[PDB]
Amino acid sequence: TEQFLKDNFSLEGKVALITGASYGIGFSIATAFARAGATIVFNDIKQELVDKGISAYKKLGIKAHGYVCDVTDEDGINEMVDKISQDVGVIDILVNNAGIIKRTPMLEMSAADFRQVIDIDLNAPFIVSKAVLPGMIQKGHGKIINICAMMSELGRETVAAYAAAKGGLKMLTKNIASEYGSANIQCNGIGPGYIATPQTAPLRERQDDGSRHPFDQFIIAKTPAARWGEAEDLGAPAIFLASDASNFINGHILYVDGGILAYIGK
Amino acid sequence: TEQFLKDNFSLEGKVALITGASYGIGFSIATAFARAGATIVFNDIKQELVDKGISAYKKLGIKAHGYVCDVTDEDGINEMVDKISQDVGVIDILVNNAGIIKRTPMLEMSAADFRQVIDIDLNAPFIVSKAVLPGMIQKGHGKIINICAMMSELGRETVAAYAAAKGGLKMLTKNIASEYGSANIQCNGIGPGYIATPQTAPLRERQDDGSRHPFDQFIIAKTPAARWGEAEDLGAPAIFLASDASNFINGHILYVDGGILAYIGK
Amino acid sequence: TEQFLKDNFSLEGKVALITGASYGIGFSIATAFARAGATIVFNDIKQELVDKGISAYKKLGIKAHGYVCDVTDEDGINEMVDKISQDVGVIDILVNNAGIIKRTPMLEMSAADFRQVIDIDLNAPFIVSKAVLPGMIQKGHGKIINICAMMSELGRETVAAYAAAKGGLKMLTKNIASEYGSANIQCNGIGPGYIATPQTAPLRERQDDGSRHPFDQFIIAKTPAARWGEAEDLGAPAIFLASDASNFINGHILYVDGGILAYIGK
Amino acid sequence: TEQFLKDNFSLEGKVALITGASYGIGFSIATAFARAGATIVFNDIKQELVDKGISAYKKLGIKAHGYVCDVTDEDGINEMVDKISQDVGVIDILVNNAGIIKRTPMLEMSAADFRQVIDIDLNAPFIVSKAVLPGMIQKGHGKIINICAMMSELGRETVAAYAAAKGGLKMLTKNIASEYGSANIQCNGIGPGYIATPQTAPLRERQDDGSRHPFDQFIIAKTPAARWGEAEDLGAPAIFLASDASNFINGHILYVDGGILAYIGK
Repeated sequence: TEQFLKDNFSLEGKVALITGASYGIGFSIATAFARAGATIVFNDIKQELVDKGISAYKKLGIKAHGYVCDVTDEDGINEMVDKISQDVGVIDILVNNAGIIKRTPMLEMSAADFRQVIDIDLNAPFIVSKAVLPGMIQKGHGKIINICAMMSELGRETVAAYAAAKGGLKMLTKNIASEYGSANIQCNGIGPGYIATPQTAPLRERQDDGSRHPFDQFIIAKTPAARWGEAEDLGAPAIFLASDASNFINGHILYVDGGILAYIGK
Repeated sequence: TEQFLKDNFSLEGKVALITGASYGIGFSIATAFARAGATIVFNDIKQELVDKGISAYKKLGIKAHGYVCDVTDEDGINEMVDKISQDVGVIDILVNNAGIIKRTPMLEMSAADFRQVIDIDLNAPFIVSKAVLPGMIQKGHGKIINICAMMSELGRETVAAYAAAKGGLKMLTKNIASEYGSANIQCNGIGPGYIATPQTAPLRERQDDGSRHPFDQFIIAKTPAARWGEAEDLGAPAIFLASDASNFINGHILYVDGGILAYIGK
Repeated sequence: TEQFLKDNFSLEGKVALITGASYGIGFSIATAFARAGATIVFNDIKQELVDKGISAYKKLGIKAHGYVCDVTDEDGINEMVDKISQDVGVIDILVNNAGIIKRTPMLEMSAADFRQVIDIDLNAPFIVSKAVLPGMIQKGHGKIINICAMMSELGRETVAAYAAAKGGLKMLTKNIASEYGSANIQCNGIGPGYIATPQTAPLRERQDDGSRHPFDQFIIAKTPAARWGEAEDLGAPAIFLASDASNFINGHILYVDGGILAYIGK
Repeated sequence: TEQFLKDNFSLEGKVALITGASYGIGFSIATAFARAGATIVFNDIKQELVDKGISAYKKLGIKAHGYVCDVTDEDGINEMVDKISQDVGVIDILVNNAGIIKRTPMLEMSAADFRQVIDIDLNAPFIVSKAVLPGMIQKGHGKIINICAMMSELGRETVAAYAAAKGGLKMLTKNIASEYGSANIQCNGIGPGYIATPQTAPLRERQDDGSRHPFDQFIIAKTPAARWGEAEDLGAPAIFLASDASNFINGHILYVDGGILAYIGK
């Protein structure tokens, strides 16, 4: 049964690009990919982080390829993509792990600032997808996986309209699946729930009487799983989405939330 | 055909409580109600606003009943409710127009602050509903209308978990409809789109070359209606929800958005 | 307050085409329209029905214009449309009330039969919409209302794929709203619940012991409204959708179901 | 990387009950489970089928345990369950593969017939779930997987109300996930698309000119994947749902549809 499990879930002989994965969530997702036989490629805006990245991967026994590129840089990404496509080879899997916009109150930011985020920052994951599609098509099999922002992510300002950008993960997932599914590309999403991170570690701090932090207690009650998400919880689900096992799954958002959205359906 | 239009859409001889409606959106919704024959009752946390309220209604030729109550005040609301029920009579229609929480970054606020918002602030619309149900049931017909925050509302911090409170409009709408529909109560919601307010008037400011503000231009492109919402757009829809015309409609969210959510469905 | 109620909800000086409305549901919807000041136009495949139609309308004190056309007839509908546009004038409101396909088991029907239903029968409401859009646009205001099949409709065979036709109400609603909302056309739907009809009157028959029919009892328990829908329940909601009151509502499915879909959300 | 792939996706030392899986879909799902190290248990209403079952499994090199039970038989299932729990041991995984009701037109069937389907036939998957929960809880880990009827399944009569039964997969999935997620049970669903079966093989028959059957051609156009589903496509997805890899996934419907639902979202 080793061969069966390998046939369906293995990522052997496949190049996987996971944007931003020099730490945190993208990182532990790439970690899981590597451990399933994938070749890891990732990026970040500045060199120091990339290095910290590779070091961190190495300590786990992973040879990662790390580049310096802004995901929002149009020409930059394309260069990074075909540069990967020689140094490392054809990208089989793209994990869009994009977000965390410069948090400037929508009334403080100038027209210049809007023009930027609307035209560039929000189109990032589309740019990166567009950059890697021609290859995947050539080779006859692609996996593009879009990771929605986790429900843990604090400080996000709700902007309903931004869901209508051509970038923007729920939209993008569905259009790429529709337009490019027939060239054997599967585009899907991960919807992470309340994933514990050091950022939200205060919201778990035990009280002076040793009772649970109020918010921590809310999350536990309202999550049927009765516990926070851990980054590791997204690992396997993401392989599944990157492996032959999900080849007839397209345009679907997989929610890794301990069933909280389902509790919101009673 | 005057009698027909009156039979289905009139709000004559019906008491309507619209929380917070001393200005802005709740105000223009109450304005429309009055003009359809309703009796207006509203509240606010402090007296000066209530007065400004009544003045504003009067100038339009509307006698409004204005009380001073915090929507979040448990005992306060109940008092306000039966006090209305003698001075003005049985509340037929409740318009929950609740939101705009003290915008303190979720990492700055203490456990005390969370304990408050989780247990009190988020349960407000449930408290106010609970306070007015026994009457509506007695009389044999209720309308509770929950107004989701408009897509125009800036500074809202996304907190997926808060949708699971028993207050919280999408949840509350569905439970009240389910539990109390058989006592002839119809609970539904309005989902306002990008409604122009003086707050977001900067986002409409014409540029130095006389071209459209970038964000303003986004909203127009992505809204099939090709224009922002105006408060007046919610008036009639809300009567409809408060009138005999919607008596076999329950647990439904009516979106007044110029079809932007539908564009997000391509 | 007569003028207010008229301004928002009246259908005066507006031509309304309601396909099939020579009896039943479309009929009582047209009945309500007329009573709100609309001019009624309707059709059917054969003359005898049309006549029965007009007679039925007349007895209620309504002058209806009745034509003979197959909704599926491409060239036929266009003729019927501009023929209406002279004899009666510009169609302001289109109510697509389309469905009830020849119930032949999907394995009994030949390729000829499929070719027909896929290419013609399912595109009907799109054909009729397409036929009336140029006028509505000219005049600067349209209402196209698509009436989903009621949950009462027995014998419907589930064919998930048919939702992907360009006809087909949920799809059509969203595309027309998106493409033509900016020419001030509002396209929306009614989703009728369990509407009592003489067809399903057996499912309400009291038992020999005077207890409720099992199915009748199911519907009452699972509908929060605790009763079946009546055709009349769709009347006002449909005006609302046809009146100035819903002008900033587009691409939305209004469910008139006594809150059963909401009970299915607990 | 064999140990990693085994840790997350293996079904070793786990008992899997897949109702009805003596042929067809449940069968190929069990086939895949076995090949991932699971122990297969299945049932059917009559002995001959069970035998045909075991034979079919054996030829593939699988020792299956086959019982005779009606899924709808209340007392019968419980017996079958604890009987399995000694002869085979604790059921770790339940795959509800329930449906295909006696297709009698809803107007032909008596109150007796309704009383049956409403109270018994529709509660089946709930009965079987209820029967296997106490064990899974004891052992500290359960997987209950509900397989929605495939979009391929012809002759299904649409009965919106039946979604409100406590059996009934979309409802059941969400309630079990909510109530029992905190005892470490993960309940989820598979939503199969247009899965090719010998039943619908006529709908794929090439025409006398060698062109594609009209319906076959529709499915290919409207499915972004551009091809029908095969039973094998549900195999891995179902393991994923049965394995440690999906432990923080609860109350979720996984659609294995080649992205057709997503095309219905444009």
